[PDB]
Amino acid sequence: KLAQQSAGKVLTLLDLSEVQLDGAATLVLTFSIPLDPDQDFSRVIHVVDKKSGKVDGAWELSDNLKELRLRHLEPKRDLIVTIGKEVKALNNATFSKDYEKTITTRDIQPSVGFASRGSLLPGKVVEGLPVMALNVNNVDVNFFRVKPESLPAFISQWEYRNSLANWQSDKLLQMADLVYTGRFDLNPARNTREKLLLPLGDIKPLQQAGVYLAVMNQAGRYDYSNPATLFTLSDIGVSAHRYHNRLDIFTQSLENGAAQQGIEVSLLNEKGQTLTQATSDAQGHVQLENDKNAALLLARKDGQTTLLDLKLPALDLAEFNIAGAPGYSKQFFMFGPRDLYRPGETVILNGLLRDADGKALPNQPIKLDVIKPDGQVLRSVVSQPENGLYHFTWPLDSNAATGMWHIRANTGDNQYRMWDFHVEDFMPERMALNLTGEKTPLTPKDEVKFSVVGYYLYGAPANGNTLQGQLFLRPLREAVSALPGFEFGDIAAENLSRTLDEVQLTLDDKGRGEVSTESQWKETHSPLQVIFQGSLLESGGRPVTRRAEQAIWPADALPGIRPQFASKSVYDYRTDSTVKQPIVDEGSNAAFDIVYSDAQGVKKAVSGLQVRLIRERRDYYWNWSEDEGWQSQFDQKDLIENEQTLDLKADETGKVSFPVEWGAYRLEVKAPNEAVSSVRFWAGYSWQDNSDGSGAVRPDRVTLKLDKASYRPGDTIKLHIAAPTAGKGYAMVESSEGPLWWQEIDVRAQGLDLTIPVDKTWNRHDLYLSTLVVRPGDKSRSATPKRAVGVLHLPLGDENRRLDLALETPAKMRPNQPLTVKIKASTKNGEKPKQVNVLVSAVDSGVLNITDYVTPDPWQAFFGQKRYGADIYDIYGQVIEGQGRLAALRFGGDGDELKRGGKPPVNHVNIVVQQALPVTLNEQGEGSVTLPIGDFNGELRVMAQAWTADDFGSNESKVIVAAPVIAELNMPRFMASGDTSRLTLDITNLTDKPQKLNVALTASGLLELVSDSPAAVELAPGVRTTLFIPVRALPGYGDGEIQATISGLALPGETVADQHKQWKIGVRPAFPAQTVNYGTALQPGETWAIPADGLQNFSPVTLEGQLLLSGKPPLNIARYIKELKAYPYGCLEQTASGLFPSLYTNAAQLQALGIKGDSDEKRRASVDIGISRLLQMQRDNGGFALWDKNGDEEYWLTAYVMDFLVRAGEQGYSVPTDAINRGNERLLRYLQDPGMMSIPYADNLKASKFAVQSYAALVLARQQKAPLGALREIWEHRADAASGLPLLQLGVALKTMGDATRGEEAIALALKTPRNSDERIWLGDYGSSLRDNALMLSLLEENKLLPDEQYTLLNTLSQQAFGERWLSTQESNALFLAARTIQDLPGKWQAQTSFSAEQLTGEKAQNSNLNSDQLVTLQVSNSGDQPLWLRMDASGYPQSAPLPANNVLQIERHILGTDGKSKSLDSLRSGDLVLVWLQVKASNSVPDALVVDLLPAGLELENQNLANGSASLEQSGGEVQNLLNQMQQASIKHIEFRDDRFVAAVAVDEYQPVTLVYLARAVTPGTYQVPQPMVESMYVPQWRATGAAEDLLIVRP
Repeated sequence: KLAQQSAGKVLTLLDLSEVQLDGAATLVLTFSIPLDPDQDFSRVIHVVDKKSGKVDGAWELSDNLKELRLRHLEPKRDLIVTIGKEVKALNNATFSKDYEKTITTRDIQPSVGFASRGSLLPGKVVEGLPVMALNVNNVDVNFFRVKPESLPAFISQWEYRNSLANWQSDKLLQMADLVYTGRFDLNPARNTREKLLLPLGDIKPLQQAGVYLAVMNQAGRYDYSNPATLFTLSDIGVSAHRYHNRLDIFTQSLENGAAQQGIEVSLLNEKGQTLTQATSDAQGHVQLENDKNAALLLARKDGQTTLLDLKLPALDLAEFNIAGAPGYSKQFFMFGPRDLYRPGETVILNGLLRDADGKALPNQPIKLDVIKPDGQVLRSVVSQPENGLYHFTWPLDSNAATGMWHIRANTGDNQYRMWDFHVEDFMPERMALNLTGEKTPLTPKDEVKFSVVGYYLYGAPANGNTLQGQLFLRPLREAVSALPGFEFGDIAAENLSRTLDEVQLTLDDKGRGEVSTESQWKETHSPLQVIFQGSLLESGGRPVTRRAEQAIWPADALPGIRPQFASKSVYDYRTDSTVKQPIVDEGSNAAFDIVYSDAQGVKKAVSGLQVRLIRERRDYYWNWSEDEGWQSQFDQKDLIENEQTLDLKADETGKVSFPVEWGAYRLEVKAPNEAVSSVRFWAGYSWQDNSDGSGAVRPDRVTLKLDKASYRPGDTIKLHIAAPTAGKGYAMVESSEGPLWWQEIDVRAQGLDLTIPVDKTWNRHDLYLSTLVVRPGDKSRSATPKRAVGVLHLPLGDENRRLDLALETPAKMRPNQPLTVKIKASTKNGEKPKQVNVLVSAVDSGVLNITDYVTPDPWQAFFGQKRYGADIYDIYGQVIEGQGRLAALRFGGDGDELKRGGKPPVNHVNIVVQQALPVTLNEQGEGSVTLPIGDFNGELRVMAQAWTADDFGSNESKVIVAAPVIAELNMPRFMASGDTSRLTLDITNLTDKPQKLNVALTASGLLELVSDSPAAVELAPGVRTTLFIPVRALPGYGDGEIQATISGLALPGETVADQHKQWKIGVRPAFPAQTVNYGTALQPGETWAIPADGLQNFSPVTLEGQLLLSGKPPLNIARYIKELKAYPYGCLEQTASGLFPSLYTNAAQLQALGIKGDSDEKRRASVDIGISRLLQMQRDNGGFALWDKNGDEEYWLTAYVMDFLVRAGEQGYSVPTDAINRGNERLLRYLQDPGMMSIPYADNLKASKFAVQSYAALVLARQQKAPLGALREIWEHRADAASGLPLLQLGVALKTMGDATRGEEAIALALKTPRNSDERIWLGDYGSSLRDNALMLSLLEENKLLPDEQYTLLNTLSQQAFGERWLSTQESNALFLAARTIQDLPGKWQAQTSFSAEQLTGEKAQNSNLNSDQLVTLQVSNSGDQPLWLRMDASGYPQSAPLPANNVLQIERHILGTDGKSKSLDSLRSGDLVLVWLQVKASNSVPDALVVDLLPAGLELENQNLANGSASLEQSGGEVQNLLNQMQQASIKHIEFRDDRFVAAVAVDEYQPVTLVYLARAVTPGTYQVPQPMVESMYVPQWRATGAAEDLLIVRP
């Protein structure tokens, strides 16, 4: 037998060692060859203990006969093993001599303990209590019964403490009580572990229901692995599950699991009150309509009782696939072009409401709300369905916070439909980078290589710059662009996709670098590519990412396969993303196109091609694990099905047709040069994904199976129950509104196949099969779970409902050309696409890739799987854990670092996106859509949704776009007037042939070329060049632009127009605009004339003026309008004050003043976006803040914004109710609780609180929401007022509420209490005597109060208003309302102006515009018989810098080096870093100070806040560090880093001068004017300063 194989082999004792065979220690002798069984081993192999003598026990040969054994060794005993010479092997081999081994047995101490630390699953006393034992004759045990009142705590304490074996403690024992104790005798086999079972049936207390805790006494030398254990023991039980407002109890006897009738079930709450009660039916079911606050169930029958804690968590179902949408009711589809966005971008959204079955429903409004990341609403709108398609479209504010924005929707079911969409800004690049590869594909033997070239845009090499990147290897299935749809390479090939190495290198002085890697695929039979995702890091660490593919062809020509059959968009939950994959009907032939094309795309002749049709197969099998648990493993196997020998000819496309059975398939073809190419395709709709258990059996429970992948109401289901063990229970199709099937008893043995007839009325996708069974085993042999549950989704959505959309777009297209998209809806058998609607759109792939955005699928949106509608609960043993469902991963979240870096200084990035209006397909289902693509270079993803009534569809297709030639100008973001700049026009030739370009440069607007346009420009392929374009900015504010028209190109076989690019940039004058404001009343015969010296400074090109004339004193509303409009900064008060003129003016009224402006629709839209801008500033408490939502509340400004919002609501503009409500609550808080307010900068707190209370009283009184008692209490403290304005507002507030007497007293007192003239006294009301007189004037005229005083107040206000040189936005607004009050005041007048021959005349005030020529010689005489008031407001930009000056405020600027030494502005090199040092002082406190420092052009701001200490370098100290420390002490209210200026709101202290610091970098070479540093109080304009500055700044290359 075995002796033959062992023949000729010498016998040898290979080993002698103790091993733990079974539970026993065992001596083992391992011989080299098998032994003879017949021999008496006791005669030949002695074993003698040194003390106790010869050891008992016969030897036991191994089945392999090479291992002798001796069980039940004594612990820690010395042993002498004498092996005899005469021992015989099966081949009659024998030892040459006797051997004497010695061995000391391991010191194995006796052990005893419970088999487990415990479990919550109920058992029976007959089952006994398991106990592992080893060499232990006894074990004392102390039983305990936990107090039910302490039960919830004890078990909780049992949960986190059970990790260690000795979890028992006195604190735990005190919550329990002793019931029995005593020693249990044991007789395990000697030196052998055994699972003994402690009897429990003679213990009387154990007969009673309850949880129990056994605790072994640890006396003696015995080891104790598990001293304590827990076990529940109870009788009657209940099982149930709820569906929102409904629940279905199932009572049953625990002895058999059979359903019991007549049990009474009460619904107790947390208070224990009985909300309801019901008796079980014959099937034991007890339906009840309980919603939330369900707590306890109380079953009772024949004295038996059982409670169920509903408050306990529902049984975990993570192992089950219960995931899905929660829209069981009406389904509002919400979809858009992209989930990613930028601040200032126009978010777009589309909606499609449908029923649960996806059927059409009558049109209804839907309330959309735009939530912010803080959770506060931004805006709310009542969306409407035009032609059955909802379409939101709103513009994000530039200042809007970055984060996870979402737009909730309300269909009226009060279940909001969240729609998350990313909103993040991006920093502009500042370094060019290039990663050139090879055009011709590499051989597999060839080393991969890439050339890197990076350089600064301002004109320097990236010397020493870090370059970090990654190298990826990917299959090149689409190696031939000339033959789209064809696939190349073996799909069956393994390791075609893996990371190579992490590139990281330093560029040389030239900035050049190389990236090379050795080939690791020399034996490849398939095309491959090595992507190089490099990144050129800045000194600040910001990287310029770039990619560079490199084709790798195994041979000069390769086989290529195409699938003619359409790829239907099968859904997959594995990626939560519908995607089209190739497929074909079972039993049908599969066509395929075959080619032998090269890289050029021309087809080469070939013969002997090996076209095989491999048939893929898979076999699932479950597998338990420790670190992984149970898993759904599967084995794959390939089997050849058929073979063919194709012989392609030159310029020919072969067409094979292989018949197909079912399941996964793979068609391969092998070229003679060992090239291989293959394409997988599935014969069934039941597509399988990786790590997806399409058909496998999980341990225990019920692995339900369906005979069909999908079902219809006319279809009959046949579920296959397969419980591990026999047990009664139930099965049913549960739904969100409740179960379909009710009772359904089941008694599985080793599997059962019940038939399920689906009803026709089931128009829902939320249906879910469910099963339960329980084993009544008297003795729990091999453990085995008692309860078992099986949930499975039931498919129902028909395939026919899907539309076969078929987009047709070119694979490639030129930039600035209109892409065409052909639509073709269809369906099998039907082929009747009636009135189909399609919504074509296109988005850049580089935007969608950041979030891996999926094309929306309406079919999945409606017919897709819904989430489980029930919540399981039962007293049976708790589910293990299930470890949770498997989860996908990418690379985590993004967009956090930019927040750390601060807000970007207005990026110029171009986000390509398009969405054409929805179109109706014709009778053939054919359609077309033309999208006008702009100047863009990259892949462009096209997407298209389609819909009718119940039919739905979706499709997508890539469209590459590439320009023949690249042309990128590099210019400063802005240019000051008179500045010169050296532009650099980059030009790249990516074409394979040289070009002779002709660049006709041109300029327009406030810009002018210095040099003549360049002549011919030769350009070799792959070569970039840089034209130099000197330029100069024309004087005055406005826009400038540079056009370029490259000509030539000369592309064979393709006519094309010459390139046309344009570059527009702003032109802001280096100095602030100056104004003159004359005004006087003329007696008849008198003549006024403008002083000659008043216009000497203004440049004629920028100068402009206005001349008002009236028979009564006037106000120049046009000036207030122009000033409110001209203000740039976005703080709240300035925003509202700038919003009022838009609110009360109209295009006719505006044109009448001679002012030019936007159309009324655009104006109202500006009012809307402005209201959103105001809502952006709102605090969470409903208050408002001056600069940011996180800032301190501004009460008076809160009432101000409340006033503008209310009056805007009076104008019909929409505002959210929640904001007005919270703000009214804030004003009411201002009225009822004055003392909570905090106004630290106020000198007179009582006057401030009185002003806030009064203005809030007015804003509330206008809404009729102000209580009379609060107004009276405020009236009691009338003395507190420091101005008459609050008294007047309080008087209107009193008179409005019917307290006419106190209100009349207040209005009377208000005109008799002038505001203090001392500007130093800060009230915090943002007011002045001018603003107060104007606002009081408007308040008087609006309520028709005291007409006699209105005239004197008007004459005074008119006398004081015109003469001011500077005005706060608040004063400009109050003067605007005051002028609006008097715009139609009668007053005849005549005049004889110098600019007109005809006499002027008017029944009312008139404002004629004037040019500078009219202004220089202006002269107005009063030809009338009555006095003639006149005003003259001119403005313009000075030709030269005004002399530096100061009033209260003081400021000075000091340019510095990075090392902190002084640095002259002249002879500044390009790319130089500089540290600007602003310094501010004041003779008085200036809480509302604003520091403005306009940048000279050629200097560009670094977007870093030095106050936070962030900087390009921290290594420097001394001169720089103390400055940063001083900036740290500054009370900065706000800061900004605009392209043209540095801004910093601050609260200057008289004894603590401010020290502002900021980085800047020279970029573009040229001469530049240098703006003077400026600082000014925002509401006390007279307090202001402008310091000295150098005349020029000469940047150099």
